[PDB]
Parts: sequence; structure tokens; C-alpha cells
Amino acid sequence: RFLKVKNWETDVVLTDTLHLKSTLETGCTEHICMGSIMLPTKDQLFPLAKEFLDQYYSSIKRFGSKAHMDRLEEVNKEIESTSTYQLKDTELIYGAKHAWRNASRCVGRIQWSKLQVFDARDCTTAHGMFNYICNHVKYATNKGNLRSAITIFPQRTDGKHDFRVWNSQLIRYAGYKQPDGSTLGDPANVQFTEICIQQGWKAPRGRFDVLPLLLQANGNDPELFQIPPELVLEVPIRHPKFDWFKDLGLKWYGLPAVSNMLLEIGGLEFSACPFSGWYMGTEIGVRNYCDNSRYNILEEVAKKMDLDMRKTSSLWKDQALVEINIAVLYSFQSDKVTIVDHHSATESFIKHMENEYRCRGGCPADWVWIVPPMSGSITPVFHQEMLNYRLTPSFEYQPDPWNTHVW
Amino acid sequence: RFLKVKNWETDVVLTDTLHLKSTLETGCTEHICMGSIMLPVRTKDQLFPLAKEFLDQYYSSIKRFGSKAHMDRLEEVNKEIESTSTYQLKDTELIYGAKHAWRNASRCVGRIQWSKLQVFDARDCTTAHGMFNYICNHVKYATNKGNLRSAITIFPQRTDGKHDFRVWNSQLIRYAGYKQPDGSTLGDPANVQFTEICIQQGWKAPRGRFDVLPLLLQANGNDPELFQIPPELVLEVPIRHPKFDWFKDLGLKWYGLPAVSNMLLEIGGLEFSACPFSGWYMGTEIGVRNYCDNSRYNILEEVAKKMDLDMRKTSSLWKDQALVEINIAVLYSFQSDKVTIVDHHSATESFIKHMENEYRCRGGCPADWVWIVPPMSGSITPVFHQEMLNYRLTPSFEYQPDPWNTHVWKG
Ligand code: HEM
Ligand code: HEM
Ligand SMILES: CNCCN(C)c1cncc(CCc2cc(C)cc(N)n2)c1
Ligand SMILES: CNCCN(C)c1cncc(CCc2cc(C)cc(N)n2)c1
Ligand SMILES: C[C@H](O)[C@H](O)[C@H]1CNc2nc(N)[nH]c(=O)c2N1
Ligand SMILES: C[C@H](O)[C@H](O)[C@H]1CNc2nc(N)[nH]c(=O)c2N1
Ligand SMILES: [Zn+2]
Repeated sequence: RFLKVKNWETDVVLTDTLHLKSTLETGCTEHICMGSIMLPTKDQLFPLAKEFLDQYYSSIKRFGSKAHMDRLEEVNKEIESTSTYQLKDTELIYGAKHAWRNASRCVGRIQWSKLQVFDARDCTTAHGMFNYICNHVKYATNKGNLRSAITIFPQRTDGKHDFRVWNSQLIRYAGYKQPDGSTLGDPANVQFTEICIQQGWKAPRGRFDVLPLLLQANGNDPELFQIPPELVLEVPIRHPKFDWFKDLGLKWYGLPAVSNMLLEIGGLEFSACPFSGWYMGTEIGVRNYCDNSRYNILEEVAKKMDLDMRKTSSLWKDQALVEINIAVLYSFQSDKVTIVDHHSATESFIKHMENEYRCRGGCPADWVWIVPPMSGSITPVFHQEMLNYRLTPSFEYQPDPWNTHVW
Repeated sequence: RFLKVKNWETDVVLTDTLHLKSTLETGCTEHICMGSIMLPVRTKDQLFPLAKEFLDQYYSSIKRFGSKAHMDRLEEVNKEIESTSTYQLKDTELIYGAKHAWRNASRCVGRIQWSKLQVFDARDCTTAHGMFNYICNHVKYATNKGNLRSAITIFPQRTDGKHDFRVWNSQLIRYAGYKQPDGSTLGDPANVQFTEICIQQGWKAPRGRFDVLPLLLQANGNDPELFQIPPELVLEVPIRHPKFDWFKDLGLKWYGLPAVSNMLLEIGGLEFSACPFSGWYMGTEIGVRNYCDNSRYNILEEVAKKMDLDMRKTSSLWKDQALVEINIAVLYSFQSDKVTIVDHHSATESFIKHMENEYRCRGGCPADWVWIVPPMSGSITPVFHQEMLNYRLTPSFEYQPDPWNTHVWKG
């Protein structure tokens, strides 16, 4: 019941007490581990509020204070009368930071306390949403010196008035099915692209077209907006040694900004809460560029390098992989757009993890997601035992709105 | 109950029913996943159901379930258990059992080969000298002049836990590690403790970087005894690189035969505490882990220096670049010397086919994603994108305590 995690590289052992505050289910049982599975009322509401407010007031060394009791009382009143309650600005900021802190699949959590929270709870229309998102994008981008941010739209009420950003990220490239049977652009975005066209977007049918935002306010029908092109910072990809690399015509956007997740704080649900940080190189170079079901460029790069692609054992894929990832990091650095390599990031996460165990009694971490998609065992996280469990406040997955939306 | 797994690269969905036969625990609960945790004397009471479960499976597998032969065998074992407190497996059951322990090994990417396993029955062995002989024969047969063959040698099962057969080595063939007074390590740091035990037991250490350890063999609960595997039986491969001529001068080699010797084989409730097994290497085991772990030979820097990579910032990915060249070298060297080896692309691709075949024919394939995914180039191998279900089936291979912590010394 008091769990130990061992680092097999360093022999360092940490004791986890924090997991006993866990609440949501893991998908696992004593008979079966689902660790590798990607997606495993007033009565209900007040204990959630209380649990949250208890931890909030503990964090400000005011547990059991009158102001603590007062707040608890006030919230209980409000839930009883109005069936929901409103978070204080302080509570909202605390909650959003802790959702990030609790994100077990995020390697970048050493940064968790430095998050800029934009309160967009006063937003009522999709136009309003668009303005808030432009401001987020511009703030977070900061001319390439990226700053973590989250913009938080009105909370769920009855479920029939949800705010939703239909896009999975604020910034992504379109994907088009060709008559050639092939796929043009990002294959991961074909369906959403269709919905944009369906909703009237005039697609330029290019390879790196920035998708428009599809914004839904107050449970109304979603509307289309185009992010001002001058606010979308992009990095052309070149290689420091290979002059030919630029001829691939590759580029990527600077701002990773997740927009389809649900923020839960104190039992309240924020269905529209886009958040952003900065990229770890492998996200672009390994996954976005080299996944078979993505831009899938390995072969083309390999050919340009004149590798023996006859036999897997020449490790031509591994060689091209490295070079592609070298180019990504080099291109971002050259353009002064913030980026972190997988060595630096995983090293930071180890130190964060030690800080968290020391100051919080633990740190929930999903090893399957934390270990980078290349060079796994030469990063310190590979040798680090981790315990995965769910703490709230939290970011959750939610269904794509087009399967949900009564038009 | 039905469980589905999805491959996120291909969208192929498989349905697992085999997990319904799962037995032992995972370490996980509804509240906590311990999927990345490395390490999560028996009464007649518990024994017969375990025997029975096993024999029902064996008899189903040979399409003789419910047969008189099946029924007589259950009867025979039941009686032998109530008479003698244990029972002996038929040779057929032992072989079936050993193959299935491998088949069930959720951490093994090489399981496409599971039905091809040479089983050496050493249950008649009584002494450490006898164990040495059996192990030499296993090594010679398995090595096969570089054309490696999978094999397992099975020594007598546990009785009261006071007469265990144990191979004290973690692998049949491994290199000594020596801690120096200046705190540096000569040879393989992983094997420092065991090397020290060998030396204390009388082993004369050459004290070089690649000294093959002696066997430390325990028969029938007696104190273990030292034996040197005949050098001519230990196949090794000098590591060179197809393009970089300086790579040979790193002075690296490795042995050809990976042979785990510290695990416990459970079959029908019986416990085989000494059951060394061997196959052939996947390149990354050597090129990534053995050579490049900071806690092992740790050669990344020396290699990267010689390639003259920019080592001033990790962002140059000098470690990644050197890592690849080393793994190219391992594969090159083994192939050149005609010693069996498989790259991580081939091995993971074969595993996916095996896994799918298993779902279709067996109703599932327990697999530990954390172990299955190779330690380099994870997501450009198909296993990375494959959801897996980890559970425990018997017969199985299990961890056991290192014998030096538990052995009662006779003296
Ligand atoms: C500031 C630098 C950051 C870095 C380097 C970073 C890094 C990463 C990486 C590599 C992943 C795996 C993503 C994937 O493979 O798709 C991830 C996931 C995640 N991150 Fe972070 N992140 C950062 C900031 C943030 C922020 C600001 C938040 C929230 C406020 C956040 C919350 C999450 C969540 C919830 C996931 C899981 C996503 C999912 O399950 O799909 N991250 N992060
Ligand atoms: C024939 C070629 C084989 C290949 C290429 C192969 C591949 C692998 C690899 C790469 C690992 C991970 C090792 C590590 O990271 O320490 C492993 C583990 C394992 N293998 Fe296989 N293997 C083979 C044969 C066998 C055989 C013959 C058996 C048993 C009869 C077996 C049973 C196991 C078990 C029980 C593990 C888990 C080891 C542990 O938990 O420490 N394998 N295998
Ligand atoms: C299963 N993933 C497919 C969709 N995808 C590529 C994706 C999913 N989930 C999250 C992200 C972005 C991850 C991320 C987020 C933030 C804030 C920073 C960062 N460096 N990466 C991307
Ligand atoms: C605890 N981890 C380090 C111990 N170690 C190096 C190790 C552990 N477990 C297994 C092996 C050898 C793995 C193996 C076994 C067999 C039969 C074939 C193969 N290719 N690899 C080595
Ligand atoms: C902590 C973590 O479980 C540990 O480093 C594991 C990860 N996956 C592994 N996978 C294999 N094949 N072999 C290993 O030793 C490990 N080590
Ligand atoms: C099946 C498996 O869970 C899936 O491929 C996971 C593996 N680990 C991952 N890790 C990260 N960071 N991101 C991912 O999308 C995935 N995909
Ligand atoms: Zn689990």
C-alpha cells in the first residue's frame, strides 16, 4: 500500500504515498494490465467540490480555517440552489495548473507551475471564442520564445450547451484523399478536413494547409474561423549537413496546442480549454514525419542519403530517423523557436519526478507515453520505474463533437 | 468477456478471450498500473488443481480431452500426489510444458519460434558435476557452430525447497565485472557481485574486459561448485563496423549464445528452479543495452568521439547517431561470422504476425508492451503502435530470488 519505484540505472528508490489519493479507474485489474491501451448531480458534485477545495486550502496553508469552512459552506449553498457552482479565479488557476501537474502522460511537467491561465468564462459566442484563441496563440507564441498557456471557456451546464473547439489542436495541417488513392497532407486529419469543407471551408488542397478553427459556443452549431496567418509561426525544415534536405519542402508549426480535451476541476467540467507549451523534437521528427500513417517520409530521406534499403539490418530506417530529428532540432533552434530534445526533456522529467516525490509524495507517470519514440534506453526515463494513477484536477479525453452534436 | 486491442497504425482490431484463463496477479489494480515495475514448499492442497488444470490443457492440445488416457492420468497423478506429496511429469508433458512457458512469456518478442524448442530432460541429474556436463551439451547443441538452435535443459524439480537445483549464474555465458579501488569498473558492471562470489569460491580471475565467467552450479541443495565452460564451446564475435575501420580497435566482442539461467519454470504446479534456456540475440540487446547503458559497457562517448560528432550539446543527437552505428556494427559482425542474429525491425514484424496468428488460433497473446518495444527506434517498429494486453498464463517462466541470498551454506 506504500509503493516503491526503482531507477535501474542509478539504483535510486523512491516511495510513493500520493497514489492513495487516487480516484478514477486505470483500466487495469489484478488479472490484466491495460497499460498499453491508448483509450481505456448535486449528490455527485459536492464531495468533488469539497475534495478539491480541501486540497486548494491545504495548498495555501489554510486548511480547516474559517475561510476554508466559509468557502465550503458557500459552495454547498450554491450547488443546492443552482445545481452547480462557480470557481474563484484563484481556484481556477490552481486547478488548471494541477491538471497539468497530474497529467501522467506528459514529460514536460517540470514546467507545471509556470502556466498562463486565460479566464474566458465570460465568452458567449464563437466569435468571442475566436478572439480569445487568437490572443492565446499570439501570447503563447511570443515571436518564437514560447510560453505555456491555457484558455478556459465556460464550464458545462446541462450538457446541451457545451463550448467545444472541434479541432484536435489549434494548429494542424489538412489531409485530403486523392483520386490517386494516396493521401495529400496530414493523413491524421482527413475526416476533420472533410467536416471543414462540409461546413464551407474553401480548401487550398495543399500539403501543409493550416486548418480553420471550428468553434462551438453554448451548445450552438459550430462556426468556421481562420487564424490570422501572421499569428501562425512555422519553421521550414533544413539539415545542417545535408543541403538537399530543404528540397523535401518540409515545415512544421511552432505551437503545439491541444484543443480537444476536457478539464475537470472540483467536479466542474471545462469541455473547451485549449492549452499549449512547446514541442519536444521527436514529436515532429519521429511521429509526425516518420509514422507510417502520418507524413511517412523515411524512404524518401533514406534514398536521398543513398542508404542500402535492401535489408532491414542495414538499419537505414534508424539512420534516416536520426538525421530527420537532427534537422528538426536544428531548424527550430536556427529560427529561435523554442524546442526541447528528448535527452534534455527526459532528464528534466527525472528531476521533476524526484522533486515531486520529495515534496508531494509521488508523481503519476505513464511510462508507455513518457519514454520517447526513439533512442528509448539512452534516455533516463527508460530505466525509471513509474506508477500510473489518476489524480484530479485532470485533463480527460472526450468524444469528438461531430458524433455528439445534434445539429 | 471480450477485450479488444487496436493497432493505431493499421486500425486492425483483435479480440482477446484467452485472458479468461489468466491466473496469477499482475501487480496492477483498478487504482494503479504497475506496468513499468520490473519485479512485481507447496501443499498437496494447492497442487492437484494445478496439476489438473495443466493436464486438461495438455490433453486438449493433443485432442484427447475426456479420454480414458486423460482420466487414467488424472487418477495416476492424484494418487501420486496423495502418496508422495508431488508427482512426475511424462516426457511429453514436460516438453509441452516448456514450450508453453515460452509461448506464454509476455516479455518475449521472439515467441514466433516457440514451437521450435529442443528440450533436454535432465531430471536424472544428481550432482553439480552432472549439471556441468548437461550444460556443456546444451551449449554445444544450441551453438551449432553459429547456426543457433533454441534449447532448454530441465533439472530436477523442487521438493521441500531444501534440495533445490540452481544455476547461480544469471546467464550461462556472461563476462566478469571487477570493481577497482578507484571506483572504476573493468568488464561488465552488471556482473560485479556475481564475479566477486566466483572469486570468493576459488575462481582465478584473469581480470580483463571480456572474461567468460565460470559456472556456479548447485545440485540437490548442496553448496554450489565452480566449473569452467570449455573455451572451445564458447562462441564469440569480434565487433567491427562495415565502414568505420577504427571500430575494431575499440576491442569489443560479444558471445553468440544468450542463455537465461536464473529463472524458474512452473508446469502443473511443479517448480523447476534450474532450467537454463537459450535462443539467439536480437541486435539491440547487445548494441543498445549491453554496450550503451550507462550502467554497462557505456561506450557511447568513445564511439561518438571517434565519429567526431558534436558532443557539446545533446541537441546534436550525437548519442542517437553513435547508437545507430554501434547497432549496425553488431548486426554486421554477427552476419559476417554467420552467427544467428535478428534485427529489431525483423523481430518486431515477425512478432506482430505471431501475435495476430495467436489471437486467431488461440484467442489471444499476452504481451508486455514495456518489454516488447525495442530500446531504440521504438515507433518505427510495428509493436510500438500495437495495443497489448498483459496477463499471466501457466506454464510460465518466473523470477526467483538470487540463490546467494537464500542458500543455507553447508560449508
Ligand atoms: C511546455 C512544454 C511541454 C512539453 C515539452 C510537453 C511534452 C509532451 C509530450 C512529448 C507529450 C506526448 C504527446 C504525444 O506523444 O502526443 C505530452 C502529452 C501531454 N501533455 Fe505535455 N508538454 C508540454 C506542455 C504541456 C502543457 C502546458 C500542458 C497543459 C496545461 C500539457 C498537458 C499534456 C497532456 C494532458 C498530455 C497527454 C496528451 C494525450 O493524452 O493525448 N503539456 N506532453
Ligand atoms: C530464439 C530467439 C529469441 C529471441 C530473438 C528472443 C528475444 C527476447 C528479447 C529481446 C527479450 C528481452 C531481453 C531483455 O531485454 O533482457 C526476451 C526476453 C525473454 N525471453 Fe525471449 N528470445 C528468444 C528465445 C527465447 C526462448 C528459447 C525462451 C524460453 C524457452 C525465451 C523466453 C524469454 C523470457 C522468459 C523472457 C523474459 C526475461 C526476463 O523477464 O528477464 N526466449 N526475449
Ligand atoms: C494519440 N495522438 C495523436 C494526436 N496527437 C499527435 C496528439 C495527441 N495529444 C497531444 C498532442 C500534442 C502533445 C503536446 C502538447 C503540448 C501542450 C506540448 C507538447 N510538446 N506536446 C498531439
Ligand atoms: C534485468 N535485466 C538485465 C538482465 N539481462 C541482461 C537479461 C535479462 N533477461 C534476459 C536476458 C537475455 C534475454 C534473451 C534470452 C533468450 C533466450 C534469447 C534472447 N534473444 N534474449 C538478459
Ligand atoms: C523501469 C523499466 O521497466 C525497465 O527499464 C525495463 C523497461 N523495458 C525493458 N525492456 C526490455 N526488453 N528489457 C529491459 O530490461 C527493460 N527494462
Ligand atoms: C499502442 C500504444 O499505446 C501507442 O502506440 C502509444 C505508445 N506510446 C505513445 N507515447 C506518446 N508519447 N504518444 C503516443 O501517441 C503514444 N502511442
Ligand atoms: Zn497495468
